[PDB]
Amino acid sequence: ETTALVCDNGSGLVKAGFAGDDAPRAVFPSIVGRPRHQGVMVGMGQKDSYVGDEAQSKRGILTLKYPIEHGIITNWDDMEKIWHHTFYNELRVAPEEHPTLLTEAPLNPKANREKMTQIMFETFNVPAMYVAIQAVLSLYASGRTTGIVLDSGDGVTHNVPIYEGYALPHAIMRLDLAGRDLTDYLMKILTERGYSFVTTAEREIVRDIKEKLCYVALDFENEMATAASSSSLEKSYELPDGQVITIGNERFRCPETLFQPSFIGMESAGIHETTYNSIMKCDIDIRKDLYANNVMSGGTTMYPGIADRMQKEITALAPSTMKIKIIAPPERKYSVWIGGSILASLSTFQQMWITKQEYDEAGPSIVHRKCF
Amino acid sequence: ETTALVCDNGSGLVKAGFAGDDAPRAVFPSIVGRPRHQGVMVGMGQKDSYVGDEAQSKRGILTLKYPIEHGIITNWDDMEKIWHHTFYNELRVAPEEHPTLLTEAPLNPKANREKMTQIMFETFNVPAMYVAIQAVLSLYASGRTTGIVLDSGDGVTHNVPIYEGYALPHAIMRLDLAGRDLTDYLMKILTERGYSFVTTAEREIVRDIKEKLCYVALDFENEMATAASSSSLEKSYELPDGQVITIGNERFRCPETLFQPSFIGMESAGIHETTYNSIMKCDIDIRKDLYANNVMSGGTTMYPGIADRMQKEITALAPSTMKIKIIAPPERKYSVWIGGSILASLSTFQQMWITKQEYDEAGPSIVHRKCF
Amino acid sequence: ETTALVCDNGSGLVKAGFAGDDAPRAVFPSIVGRPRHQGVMVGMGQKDSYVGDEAQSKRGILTLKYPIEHGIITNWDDMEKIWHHTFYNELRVAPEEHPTLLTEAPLNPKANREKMTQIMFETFNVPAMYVAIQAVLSLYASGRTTGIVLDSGDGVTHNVPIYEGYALPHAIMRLDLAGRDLTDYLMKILTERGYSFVTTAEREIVRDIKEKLCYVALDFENEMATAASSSSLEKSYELPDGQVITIGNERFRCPETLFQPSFIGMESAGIHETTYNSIMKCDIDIRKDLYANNVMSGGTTMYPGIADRMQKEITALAPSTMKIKIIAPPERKYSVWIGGSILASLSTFQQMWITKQEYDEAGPSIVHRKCF
Amino acid sequence: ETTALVCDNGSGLVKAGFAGDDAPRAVFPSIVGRPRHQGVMVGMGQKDSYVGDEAQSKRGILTLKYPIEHGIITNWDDMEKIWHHTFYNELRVAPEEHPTLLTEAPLNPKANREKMTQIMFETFNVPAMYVAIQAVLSLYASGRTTGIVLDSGDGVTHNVPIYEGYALPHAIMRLDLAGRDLTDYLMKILTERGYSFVTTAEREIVRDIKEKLCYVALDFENEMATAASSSSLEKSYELPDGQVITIGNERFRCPETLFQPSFIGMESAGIHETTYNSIMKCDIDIRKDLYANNVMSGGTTMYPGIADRMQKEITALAPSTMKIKIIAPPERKYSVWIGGSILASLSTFQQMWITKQEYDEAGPSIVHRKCF
Ligand SMILES: Nc1ncnc2c1ncn2[C@@H]1O[C@H](COP(=O)(O)OP(=O)(O)O)[C@@H](O)[C@H]1O
Ligand SMILES: Nc1ncnc2c1ncn2[C@@H]1O[C@H](COP(=O)(O)OP(=O)(O)O)[C@@H](O)[C@H]1O
Ligand SMILES: Nc1ncnc2c1ncn2[C@@H]1O[C@H](COP(=O)(O)OP(=O)(O)O)[C@@H](O)[C@H]1O
Ligand SMILES: Nc1ncnc2c1ncn2[C@@H]1O[C@H](COP(=O)(O)OP(=O)(O)O)[C@@H](O)[C@H]1O
Ligand SMILES: [Mg+2]
Ligand SMILES: [Mg+2]
Ligand SMILES: [Mg+2]
Ligand SMILES: [Mg+2]
Repeated sequence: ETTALVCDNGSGLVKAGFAGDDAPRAVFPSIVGRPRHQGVMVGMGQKDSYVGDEAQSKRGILTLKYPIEHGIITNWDDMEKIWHHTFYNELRVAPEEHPTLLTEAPLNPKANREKMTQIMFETFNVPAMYVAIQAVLSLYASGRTTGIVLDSGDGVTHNVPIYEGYALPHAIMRLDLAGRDLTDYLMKILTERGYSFVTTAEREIVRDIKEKLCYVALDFENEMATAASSSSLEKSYELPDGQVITIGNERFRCPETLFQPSFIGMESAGIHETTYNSIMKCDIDIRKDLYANNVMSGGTTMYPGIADRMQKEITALAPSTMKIKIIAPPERKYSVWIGGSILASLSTFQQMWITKQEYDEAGPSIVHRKCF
Repeated sequence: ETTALVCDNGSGLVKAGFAGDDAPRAVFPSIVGRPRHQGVMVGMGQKDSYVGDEAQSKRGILTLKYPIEHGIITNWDDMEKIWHHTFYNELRVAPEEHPTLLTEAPLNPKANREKMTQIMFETFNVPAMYVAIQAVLSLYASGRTTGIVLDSGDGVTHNVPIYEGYALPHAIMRLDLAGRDLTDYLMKILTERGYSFVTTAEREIVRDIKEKLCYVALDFENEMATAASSSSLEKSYELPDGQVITIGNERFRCPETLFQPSFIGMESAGIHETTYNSIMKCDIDIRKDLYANNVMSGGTTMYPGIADRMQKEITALAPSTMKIKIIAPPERKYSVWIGGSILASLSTFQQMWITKQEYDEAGPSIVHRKCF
Repeated sequence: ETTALVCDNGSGLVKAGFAGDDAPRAVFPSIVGRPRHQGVMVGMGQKDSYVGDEAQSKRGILTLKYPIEHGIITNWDDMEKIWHHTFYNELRVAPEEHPTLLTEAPLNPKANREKMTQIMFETFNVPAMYVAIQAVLSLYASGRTTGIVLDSGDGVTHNVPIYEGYALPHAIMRLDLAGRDLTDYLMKILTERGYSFVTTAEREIVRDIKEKLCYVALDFENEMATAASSSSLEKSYELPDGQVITIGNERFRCPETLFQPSFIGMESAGIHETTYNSIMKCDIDIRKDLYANNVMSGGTTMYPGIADRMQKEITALAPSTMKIKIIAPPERKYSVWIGGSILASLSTFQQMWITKQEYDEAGPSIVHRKCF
Repeated sequence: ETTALVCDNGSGLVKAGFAGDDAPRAVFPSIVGRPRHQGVMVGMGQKDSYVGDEAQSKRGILTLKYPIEHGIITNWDDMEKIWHHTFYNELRVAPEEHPTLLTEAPLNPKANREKMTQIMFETFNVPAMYVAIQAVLSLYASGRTTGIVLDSGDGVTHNVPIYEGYALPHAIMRLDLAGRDLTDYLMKILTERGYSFVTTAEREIVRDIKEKLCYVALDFENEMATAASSSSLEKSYELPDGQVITIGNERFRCPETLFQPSFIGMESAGIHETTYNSIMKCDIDIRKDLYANNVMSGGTTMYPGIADRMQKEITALAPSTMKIKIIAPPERKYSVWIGGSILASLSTFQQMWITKQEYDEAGPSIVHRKCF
């Protein structure tokens, strides 16, 4: 035992690797697919369930299901499939010899992390393991100790403020609007063009349309009006069956749901008011260094022109005398894993594991103690 | 028991052999002939009914009847004659010792296959037997597991799409236009030349004219116009009684019924639109590998220039960005039997038989379970 | 030009008249007779060939030949004689001034109608002409637009179904059994009584025996058994030379060939199964109004008791829930000409002619276009 | 101008009448039929296309096509024929003098309603017109202001929840399974009995079989097992040509597609889970009054025993502490038109029209404003 696995199971995409590297060696969608047709050939009981990209490669004949929804593991039997796939089929590593570092979102149910720990100890028998917080690990990546991290992933969007080492948990804001809810809204606003995507396979096509043609408009009604002369903004996409679709003002209406959650019928505030309300709940003296450090993480923060709209629209809320600075690293998509590969290689951390025997005498509630 | 019989009873031509060989050892027309004149000699009660080629050799004095029409066995007493002829007079094999593999078309009546099984168990007492699907066995021949098989035989034309082992039965398209309906249309369009074929014996002469002089025009009205200078296209045929007939633009009008079913007063679509409508009913992601694998089977797919017209006329329907590939093996006429000789020699299949005793306790509905 | 000639050249009897009248003014047998003995008087080169009733009046010294057989003109030089006789010697009309309306049977050779048109334009130089279909004109007579017409003439028997104006050409059934084949069978079954008719002159005597003493038995074996007490059914006929013949059960065996074509060694179905198979080839919704309209035409449908046997024996085939109605007009013998005298006097038809000049620039294939 | 036309063009059946009455004075199938045979009579260019019941009366010779599919008008030239037929040939009304009230399904393409408005103003020049939502008008009929309307018609099935006047558009669920897809599945499961319906005319026969012999089984496998003793459940139907067919367990397998969309190879949920998922997407406090008001509309909700299965199978999903009440009015088949005849006679609505001049200065996008 000299190296430690770092496994970030996001709600839509698993990223696993070794502690020490600057990039995960395994990045694959956290999907489990079951065949839904007959299978007339002789490969009948052959691969009764697929995981990873075989779930995505053969997705034309499968029902795809995500075991994680809103950062909460809803299907515990598929999560074991995905973990078994990561350890054995993707990293090619015996879990017996390496401590593992998992991550999860704040304000999750207590039973989620407990069952995580129980599975990791009593099924993979890892020597040690540690469950970190996804918004703390995004500061380890940026080499900071101060900032308010807005981590918008695939299931959950959370703002976490952190002063010089100290987190203020009474100002952590969680919101259940993320990338999957934008995929769902794009699937719905595309019907008014005539395109109908219903299957779970075509959901993965709309996700790819979104990751390629969607951007965040710096001003919404202004772009909505310049979309009336609907040729300077329409992009065309090529479906897998050769058909081409022409998406116009849906390119910025889909990510506007981040700033107008009323589009999908949610009574909440945008990610710009949730991050402002989180700074205004912190102490009056740290309030100035949180404006100057707005670290963004997760894939849903990779829309072209999201850091400019955040910077423009928080400045409209904050007092006009000090500066707002949105720090968007170019690799923020993996910014949670990088931090995990950092925290796990620090010598000062080598004593903050949870050892198998320590888990024995203390029970599955031992994981709740670890700095909460 | 070490070898298994493979008996493909098409609607117009029986092909039987042993599982393991690469060609059937028995290929004969599935006809039953009854004498229709007096018989003044002493061979009066001698061979009151003929089957096979004696039905075809002595066809000048017989009424010929096909027991199968449109893949449906309409005369159950003649089918037993044909089976008894295949087992005893053609393969020279006691059915008691060999399991048999029959085939039938999709979307047939349920009673057809049930009565098949009942006859094969309670009259020939085969040890085991299995009823496969004719469009799945055409992929076993081509060594594929993906493709849309267009199997045009003598009574039925069906498109069946099959992704990587899995069939999509909601897109199977059956059409009751096949080789016999083209023989009938050629018998009718030949009257405008003056030639009148009416008897069931002369039907078998028009079938031979069709199998020798008929082709599929790559463009219909273009060839129909180049047939006005009616000497560069007219072929002559020699009847059995020495007379010669001169067939001209009937050489491509007869197989055009496959692409224009309105010629025989049918409100349907050609085999090019039925195969396109079958791919467009499949899932959007498998839709690309079905264009690149259009396996053709059956004798009615042996007209010179049918794979080029299919490839040319599906490309006019599919999106212009990906390739259409019609895979026409040179022995596709037996492509359903070869597959049966393959599936029956696989060890993984040796447990998918239906044993006589298994048929006893379960009843004749046991055959409907077998992967449907 | 104000009136149009209507010339129906049947295969055995020409009926010509003027469009507008309700009966043809010229009805004569379509026979050409050549003298076959020496002619010792001085009228040597006097009338080297006879046509019409002089062919029939002087038939004791002539070889009689029909130029039309099975609705197909086999002797093109005698058909010109018959047409020249109709126009000049029977109607007494210059063809130059009147358009003509010819008729022919369905499913005839294409060259027949083309040569008809060529002769009528380049020999008689009619201004206009039109070639209609004999089974459509039988509905114009009955004032109907729906029904299945069974037109049994002297050479051909065809069933043609016609819904509300629209013909279904894929269900037209032609059969080459007609009145001449019944004359031939009566000539043969009369030998077992001892009477031998061989000459073409005595063929015209057997035809007259048939038209007077023959009927259709409502039940065949029943009448065949009541013919054993062979006095309640035997009728006597007086030959031209004063001899009397006694015909018994040949009175209903000759017309039974219409319902049992196996009598003359034909492998076909009766006129009752050919008309039932023609309705069952039509669409399922028009199938009900074709049972209720079975219009009969032609002379061969004038046997006493043929409409009752048709009505009785189709009812045995059709489902027992709806009614069969055989509509036998009392003048059906001319029912094809009446229709022609109707269609030719309709103003909506005056533009559907084929004008001499229109035939010039289009060629003899112009006549194939006319609603086929 | 004192009365207003109410024209509900469903995807399979047009219902038009006057605002104020309690029933439409015009109910006819929205079909356009083109003759597909020759037409040998003189009524050649006579009624080159039929609409309404002449499309259905003469359907034995026509190709029938629905201009609307899944609530989307696909053939804009036939929809004008159907509208011209409704106004002039069915209501006998000059459109110039009456405002009209059209309806359409939710989540349709934007261009559909725009082209509707454009045709109604620039072709029929109605003074005013209004396009309502089909699920709101079903509450006007029931005299309610609260409920979740499940409107299953011929092309589309939509759940729309409506609290006390306010609709929640983020929970509207549309599904493209409706009566036509059940007709298509019945056409397919009838082949295993031997009955083959292919034409568009026989599609209208299978629709009539479905509307008369089909019911919804309260428990599926239980009825499927009691269908093994297949005489206590088999009903016989009489085809138009007198033949009788015996339909057994297809009587409840066809409407089971509403609750098991996997039968036709759709990856969706039944109408019982789509209506439960729509209530669970609404706010937690209105959730109780939506269970107690499940208003059903459309013809596809007229199967015997559908309101009991819905009530039984939602109760299995909802919490067991409160009551589920399916409100199925006895005239729900017209429940969308009645509402239109109500909303159009309300004085508070007389100012919510779209006047011709108001459409002039605002363009065809004026219709999108009207409460969306
Ligand atoms: N380039 C991109 N532009 C917009 N959205 C993206 C992009 N890449 C990924 N996404 C969205 O981000 C999600 C993945 O983000 P990630 O942070 O990996 O989620 P998780 O934290 O659950 O692993 C995907 O669901 C996708 O919809
Ligand atoms: N060389 C050929 N060209 C065109 N048609 C052919 C040819 N050979 C056979 N056929 C047609 O194909 C039919 C036989 O096809 P096959 O696939 O053997 O039918 P089945 O599946 O019923 O056995 C015959 O009816 C014949 O009309
Ligand atoms: N009264 C009758 N009874 C039976 N057969 C008749 C009668 N009159 C004529 N025929 C037969 O019908 C034939 C004439 O029918 P017709 O319809 O005039 O023929 P075509 O259509 O060729 O003119 C004759 O050959 C004759 O044998
Ligand atoms: N009594 C019935 N039982 C079952 N289905 C019916 C019945 N009546 C009509 N239908 C089905 O409902 C459809 C008509 O429903 P309707 O609500 O009028 O459709 P639309 O909204 O398109 O007008 C028809 O296609 C028919 O298949
Ligand atoms: Mg994450
Ligand atoms: Mg075959
Ligand atoms: Mg005639
Ligand atoms: Mg409706």
